[PDB]
Amino acid sequence: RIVNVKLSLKRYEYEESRNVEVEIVLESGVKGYGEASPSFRVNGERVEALLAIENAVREMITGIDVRNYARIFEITDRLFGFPSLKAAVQFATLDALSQELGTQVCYLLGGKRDEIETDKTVGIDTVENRVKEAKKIFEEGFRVIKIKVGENLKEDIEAVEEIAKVTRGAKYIVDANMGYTQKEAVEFARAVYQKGIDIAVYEQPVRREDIEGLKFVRFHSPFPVAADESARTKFDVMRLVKEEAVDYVNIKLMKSGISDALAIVEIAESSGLKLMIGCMGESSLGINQSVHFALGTGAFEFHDLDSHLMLKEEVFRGKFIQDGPRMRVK
Amino acid sequence: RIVNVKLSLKRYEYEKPSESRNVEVEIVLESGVKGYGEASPSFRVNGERVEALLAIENAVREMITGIDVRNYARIFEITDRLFGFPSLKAAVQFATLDALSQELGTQVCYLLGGKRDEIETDKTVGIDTVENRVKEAKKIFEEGFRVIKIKVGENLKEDIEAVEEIAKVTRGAKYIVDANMGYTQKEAVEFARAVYQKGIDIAVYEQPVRREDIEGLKFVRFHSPFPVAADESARTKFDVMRLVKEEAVDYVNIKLMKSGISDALAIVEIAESSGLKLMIGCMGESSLGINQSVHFALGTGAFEFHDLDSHLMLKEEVFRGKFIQDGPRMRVK
Amino acid sequence: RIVNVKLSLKRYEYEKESRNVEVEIVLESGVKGYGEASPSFRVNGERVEALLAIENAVREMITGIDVRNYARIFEITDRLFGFPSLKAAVQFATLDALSQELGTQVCYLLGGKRDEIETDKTVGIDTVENRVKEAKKIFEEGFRVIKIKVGENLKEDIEAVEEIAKVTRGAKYIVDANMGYTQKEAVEFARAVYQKGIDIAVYEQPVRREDIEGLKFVRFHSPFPVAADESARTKFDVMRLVKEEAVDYVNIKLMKSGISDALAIVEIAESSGLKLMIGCMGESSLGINQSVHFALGTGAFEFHDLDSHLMLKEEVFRGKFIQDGPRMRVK
Amino acid sequence: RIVNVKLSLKRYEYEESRNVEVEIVLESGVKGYGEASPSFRVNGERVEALLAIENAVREMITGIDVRNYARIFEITDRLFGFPSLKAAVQFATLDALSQELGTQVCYLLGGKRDEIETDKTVGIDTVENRVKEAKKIFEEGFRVIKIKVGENLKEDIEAVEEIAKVTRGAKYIVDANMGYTQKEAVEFARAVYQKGIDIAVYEQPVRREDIEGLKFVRFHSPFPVAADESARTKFDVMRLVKEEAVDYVNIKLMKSGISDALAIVEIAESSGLKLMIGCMGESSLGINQSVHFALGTGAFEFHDLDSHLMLKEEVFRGKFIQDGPRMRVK
Amino acid sequence: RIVNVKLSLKRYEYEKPFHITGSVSSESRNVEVEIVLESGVKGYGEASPSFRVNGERVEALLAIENAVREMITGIDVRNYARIFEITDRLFGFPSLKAAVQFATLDALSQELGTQVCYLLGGKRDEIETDKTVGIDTVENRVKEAKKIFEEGFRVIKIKVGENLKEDIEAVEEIAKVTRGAKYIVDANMGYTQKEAVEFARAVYQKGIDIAVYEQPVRREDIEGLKFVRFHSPFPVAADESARTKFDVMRLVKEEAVDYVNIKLMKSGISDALAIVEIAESSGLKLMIGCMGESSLGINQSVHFALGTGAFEFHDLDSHLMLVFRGKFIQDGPRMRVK
Amino acid sequence: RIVNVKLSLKRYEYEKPESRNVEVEIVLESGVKGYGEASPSFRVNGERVEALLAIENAVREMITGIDVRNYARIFEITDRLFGFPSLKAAVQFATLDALSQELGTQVCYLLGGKRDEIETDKTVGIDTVENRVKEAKKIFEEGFRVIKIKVGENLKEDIEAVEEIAKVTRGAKYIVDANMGYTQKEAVEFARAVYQKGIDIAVYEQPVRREDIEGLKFVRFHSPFPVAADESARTKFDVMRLVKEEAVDYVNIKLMKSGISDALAIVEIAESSGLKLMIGCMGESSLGINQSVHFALGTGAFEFHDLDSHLMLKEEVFRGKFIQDGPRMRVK
Ligand SMILES: [Mg+2]
Ligand SMILES: [Mg+2]
Ligand SMILES: [Mg+2]
Ligand SMILES: [Mg+2]
Ligand SMILES: [Mg+2]
Ligand SMILES: [Mg+2]
Repeated sequence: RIVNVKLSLKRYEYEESRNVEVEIVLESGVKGYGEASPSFRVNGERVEALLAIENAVREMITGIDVRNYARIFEITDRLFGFPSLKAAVQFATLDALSQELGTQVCYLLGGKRDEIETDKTVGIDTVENRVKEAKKIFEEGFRVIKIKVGENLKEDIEAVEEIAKVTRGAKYIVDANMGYTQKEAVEFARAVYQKGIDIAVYEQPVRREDIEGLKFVRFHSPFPVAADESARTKFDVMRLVKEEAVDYVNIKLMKSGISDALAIVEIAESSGLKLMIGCMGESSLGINQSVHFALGTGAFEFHDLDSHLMLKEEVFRGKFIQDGPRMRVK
Repeated sequence: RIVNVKLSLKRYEYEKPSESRNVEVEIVLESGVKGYGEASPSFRVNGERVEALLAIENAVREMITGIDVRNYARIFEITDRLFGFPSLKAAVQFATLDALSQELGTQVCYLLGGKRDEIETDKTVGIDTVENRVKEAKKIFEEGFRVIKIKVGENLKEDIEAVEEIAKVTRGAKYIVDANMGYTQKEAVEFARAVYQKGIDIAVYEQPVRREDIEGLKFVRFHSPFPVAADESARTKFDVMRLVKEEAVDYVNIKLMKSGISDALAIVEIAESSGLKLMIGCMGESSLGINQSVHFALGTGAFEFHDLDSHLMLKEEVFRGKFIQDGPRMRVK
Repeated sequence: RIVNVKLSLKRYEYEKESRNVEVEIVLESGVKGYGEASPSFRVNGERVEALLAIENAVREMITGIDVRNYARIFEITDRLFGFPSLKAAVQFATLDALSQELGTQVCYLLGGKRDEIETDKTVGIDTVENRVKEAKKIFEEGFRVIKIKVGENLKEDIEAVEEIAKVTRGAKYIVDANMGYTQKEAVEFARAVYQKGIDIAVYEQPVRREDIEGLKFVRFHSPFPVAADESARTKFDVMRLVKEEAVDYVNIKLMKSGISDALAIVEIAESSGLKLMIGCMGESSLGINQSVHFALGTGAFEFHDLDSHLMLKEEVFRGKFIQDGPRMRVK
Repeated sequence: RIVNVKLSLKRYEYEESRNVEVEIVLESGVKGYGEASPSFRVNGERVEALLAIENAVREMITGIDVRNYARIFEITDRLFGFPSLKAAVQFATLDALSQELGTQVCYLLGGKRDEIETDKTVGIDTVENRVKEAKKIFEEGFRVIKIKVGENLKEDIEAVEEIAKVTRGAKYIVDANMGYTQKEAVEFARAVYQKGIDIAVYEQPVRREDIEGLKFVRFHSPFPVAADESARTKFDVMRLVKEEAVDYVNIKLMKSGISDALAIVEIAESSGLKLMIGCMGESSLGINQSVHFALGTGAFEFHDLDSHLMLKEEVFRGKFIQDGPRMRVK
Repeated sequence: RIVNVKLSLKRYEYEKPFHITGSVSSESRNVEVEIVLESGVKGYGEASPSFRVNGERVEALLAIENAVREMITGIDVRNYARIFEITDRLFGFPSLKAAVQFATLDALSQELGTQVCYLLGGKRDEIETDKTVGIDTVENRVKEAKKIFEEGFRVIKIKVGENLKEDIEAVEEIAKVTRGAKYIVDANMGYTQKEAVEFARAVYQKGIDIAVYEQPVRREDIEGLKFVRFHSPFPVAADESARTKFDVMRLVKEEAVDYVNIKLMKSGISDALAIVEIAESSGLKLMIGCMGESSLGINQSVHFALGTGAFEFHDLDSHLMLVFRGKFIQDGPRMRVK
Repeated sequence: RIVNVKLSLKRYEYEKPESRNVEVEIVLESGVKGYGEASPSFRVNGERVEALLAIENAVREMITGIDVRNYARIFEITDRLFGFPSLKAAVQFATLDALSQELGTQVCYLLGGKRDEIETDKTVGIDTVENRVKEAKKIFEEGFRVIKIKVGENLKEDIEAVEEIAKVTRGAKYIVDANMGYTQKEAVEFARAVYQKGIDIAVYEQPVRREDIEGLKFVRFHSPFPVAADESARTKFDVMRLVKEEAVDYVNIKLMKSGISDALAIVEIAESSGLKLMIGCMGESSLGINQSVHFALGTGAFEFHDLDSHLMLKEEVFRGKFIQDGPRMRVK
């Protein structure tokens, strides 16, 4: 049984990310840990707001045995306004449970895979700095490169071409972050396509509420279209599946929590949907949540878990092994 | 890691017509821990024959031997290939969790969520004479069961009469009606309407039309005042996704013998993500077989109703389930 | 009336082993009808040992029934939906026996629509060099319809098709991706091959069997007719594909549908603008005989992919038909 | 092989039905017989027109071996404007074929059933006269009674109630022959239903082109709804299925011929559709066509094959046994 | 009031055998209809039946004279709507239905001292018809198109459907020797959906424009018509799939086509009028065709097209493929009211 | 050929709770004069009688010089007056009125001459249930066997009004027009209530708002009586939409909404889709109702006729080219 719950502000400098770490302590002395990396843009969350409800969170789950984690999951699903916190508390519960069970979270989730590979992101910058970053990334061993676009169609097309030139042999994931209209999103795909470049996953090119737009882009795009911001809850995904809107759903524990993340996996594998997993601004201890999730369920074609690689940490705090673009368990 | 897998034929005698031939699954790990599952095949629903299950023992052994149970998801994926032998898929998958839970120092229900500590099953009133049907009902009600499953589907007029008569002698109980695909769309609706006008309430109206008639399920759902469930029409997670997309039913009756543990877990998530209600049923499982569903139901806590009485219909000298049976209720120790 | 039904394992060796179950139906008149079940674990979930194990149940199901009431035998055997290949074997053996008592052949009993059919031959997955070699040999043997298996590597598959096309000018092509492509990959494949100026007569099951919307998506974008194979096992599957307007073609396999559902699928197809092709699993000459009579009798197929017996080693031919190069006729 | 084929006007006095009998003669001496009972209202046919194309029919199939009957079927499908003749020639072909095979048509078609039961029809007349036909029919042993309605909703309802009272124990098939509007059709069913009367099959209450009307009635009717005039060809039936318009299809060889009838049976059994088989004005030789079709396929829940019972023939010319309301093979 | 109706068989020989997908004809056996009124006025119509399209046979049309006579004798033509309603029962003899309904308007307009086209609205004074290029070797098709072009025809209908490869070729070659002309391509149900789309794409790629792509797939394949409509850069028309006003309402509901080719021989005057109203109420374009009408028969469609003025294109050349007996002015490819 | 077209205001006094119409006279060079009447509707068509009169010159310039034998040309041109449907109707009919004269016949015959007689209903306006039953009884006494009942402002009293009217008019059929006054739920309750009282309604007209097509369809599904579109069916395009959406059982055609042009189209659309039809009116005087009488007689397309506006007005001299015999209309 949980005896106490603690939330703590943890700041990480890039190369700042304000997260909230969750610590759950059991009667047995075991301690579980999770990390909430909130998003105002995606979830409408504010870190100060997450910190203000520490007592309510404590009260919601204190006294519940982690062996009845499904009860903790149902209760924390009520924190739909604080999804990143939902994620952290649910994972910390499993982290604690897997310790009392003498195993790891990934195995608790099925231990499907022993290794996964993450991409690294080439953010928005001048075409020059972009390509320069792509080369650096490619050099470090990354063979899946995430390219951010969305605010300048013509320049975005040019950037992808230039990046492809200096990274032949790698696959590309393009995230337009809701910056394009339907017609622009289609034009982006076609232009890239005519240059002989292939995009493994074309992420959320239109507005989050524009489900028909996603469907429209999916139909004309020669590349697989993914929903990210349009896919926060299991209910959003069921709607996406019913409207036959996308080829992929990009799961983020920060949007869905563990509970919804698990449902989305089942729904996807039951409807021909492909999956990729992403992140927000998690540090090593937070990315750990996604690593175990991706390793145990083994449900993802691609993994975009590089946020911890953009932060400075005195010491590694994840319960996994980071080896180049690869992650494994021990 | 799994070092051995054994399939064994096991017969159980009923009380009223006759026999249930299940295939028991034993998995042995290098640690010495042993996990057990039971396949209760169905020719009518799954197209399976017990002799057929027994014959592919070496194949099953070959499929999972050498795999560590902590990587149960690998075993689950490999066994999903046994879609032609779903009852065996279930037995192997649960046997795997039975073994894994022991090595983790817990029970399967907790591994699945530990949502609930107790569930209640119904008791079945098979098709017979109105008098005999009412006799069964009274006995069942007398035994403490407050949820009674009534089988119908062969004679609309009599089925309507039977339900009414059963209701009279079991006031205070809830009813689940399973037509087992025996009615046409119009008959199914008439059955619902007739019972309704008699002031009787049906908690779950199970598969009144043929399994391939999804449009029929939806038709009956629309006109029926009672919740309509898919049973034979819902064997895999894919069947259920289709039912959801077609808005065909209010309920899905999950049976591990149809879906295996893998698809069952998938169905639970799909249901809770689409406004679908769930009940869990069974085939001809013995106490050790019903154990599989008891832990699944307790752990997930996903079902409104439980139709797990197959073991109470059979004869067994010694109880072999890893759970407590207290009257209509079931819990874990 | 049927006096006995026997199931027996039959092993056949490949040129470069197919284990089937032969079915013999014995009539009180002395007449014997034969069928063959070539099970598929991947498509039907069947295992050869499981089929052999239900011999008694199968014999019990139809012994004593007069073959002139074959519709009763068909209905009863439809219950073997978990053993479709056996369903097919028993049903065809019933027709083989019946036609002998009627003084005719199965193909005529089924309409006798055509007197000759042509089958393709397959170029399996292998290095491009070996693929081109198989093709050249097959082409030289006179085959003018060539089936190309793909699905594991999009880039290489497009390449393989082009190379095969280069050395088989004059042949028509059927590509079977066996559920290996995603919807986008399936569309890209067709577009790439099209841009090469290559024509594909039938593009078979590019996506997973449960992905009906995928089939339809590919159907919409593909410049070549798209077929359902794994997605079309029963007549109910076909009705669903028709209602969904998912495909241009249905590849019928007796091992998936049995004779009963196959007859239904033919009528559903000709009643809905759907075209057909007939395929096989690993049937020996006696087994493929079942499909040859069905194709000749109904005359329902644009294409025939019945080359399984040509890949096996057989002491003596056991088909009740004439094999003349890529062509099959009735004698 | 067919050496000759001839059409012959055959008139039958009621208790007049003008049919066209088809005789096919094979080189082996075997002769096959069929009968076309045309319908101007349903098929647009005129008996004089059928007779005038005799030469065209002979030239279409002469020389073809009946063992290649599927070729004859495809050629005769071109006679879609003379469906009754299509049925006759196609059956005559099977009749001759079965003889050369030493068996019967019903066995050629599957031999599923050894006996079938037909209803008897209560025609349009005063309410009092309808009740008299009903009693007379019930007395004769018929337990399935087809009641024709459609000209007066008000009296049609009364007629049905009155007929029910004097025929307790019988099942009823009501054929509105397209006489009701969608709303009148629904009211009819509701009214009858409130009187505790059950209708096993409610046949074509609205106009033939009104597929949506049939679907509307189907939805509100507590009784199964059947398409008759709306289902002539296998293509009409595929459309009815795609639209989910009816519960039943009433097949008539005079509308579909043998080829389409076989197709409709398959389509129906593959879509949850129930079937019944009816007739036009066939004599015993023509009803014989449907009897063998119904016995062989065994596809029908109900049989409305009583036209030959409404006519007078000194010599029974069917190749079956009529035993009260039952028909069997010998 | 109609006092008598008489049918008669008249045969017309084509200049050369006419070949279309799965069909060749070198003769046209039509049934002429003569209606005589109590006033002495005589109205004329012509039925050019079609076995392939309507399932009709000329011998069968002749055999029902008494039935037609029985249906309308005694009715005043000024009550033409009653005659129209009654004759709609001849749905199995649509060409005869057409002939009788037109003969009725022909007689009525005489008693009113006007012409049929005016009774129908008198919308246009002139219409232009195309000329057809039947199926043959590529050389002959070009030669035929060449001849047609020099005769003044600027709308050329090309038959295709038996060989995709050669059809694409024939169309390209014809376009080279007929620059300035518009083209109508009729596949008469010869192609599969994929083949029909490919045909249009190949022609389009060659820079050739097709004003009307007529019935590429089978008549019952409505979804196919829609599939082709979606991918085809050219307007797609229903011909064989559009016989009755009900067929067209279905085509509209399913958004299957851009055009409907109306032929009086398929719909008669009644359904044809209904089809015009349905089309103009749903964004559907129309063209009017024919079967094997002689000049007296084609006169029926000329008056219909002139009066309603509802058609973008006119394929009224059957009488040209065969003394003038029409009631209009034939001027090269132009038809005018007298 | 038309040599002039003139519009003139005509006022007609009602008997009980004035109708201001615009009469159209078309003059041909032959001396023949064709007449039509535009009875505008602000509520339905958004028209205002003063606006109709103001565009006389535009109307004249649009068709002057055209021969009426080319009437389809005149119909096409006048379709541009979609903002003045009533005038469109009057000009189109007046054209046919002049044409039939030159051809020595009548408009009904030019439109097919399908029927020689039609029967109209008479309307019971909204008032106290007491005056309601009063009007109905009187109407019934005059021989009318089809009675149109106005409702829509008060569900409870409307249901009451109908039951009371039904009791004092046994043998008559009823048409109920809610004139868009009910919500979907209220519209369905009205039909059910009346149905439960064993009363039958032949045509249940436009229960909900004009743009609520989904509403019409919802009422259609639950109503045991045929539902008709009136305000939602003004143009042929409106009807095609109703047909495509499967929204109603009936369409109530009014020449004042559609003109002759769209009216002929709606008839063909209806007969090609299983849609039944009824024909209504606005406030036409005898000369105006003449237009719909010929249309109804000629086309013979209507199950019911609601042409009583001229019976509600006061005219010393009948001005229709037809015969008004009690509730029946025939031509001579
Ligand atoms: Mg994103
Ligand atoms: Mg059940
Ligand atoms: Mg395949
Ligand atoms: Mg009937
Ligand atoms: Mg054409
Ligand atoms: Mg109104």
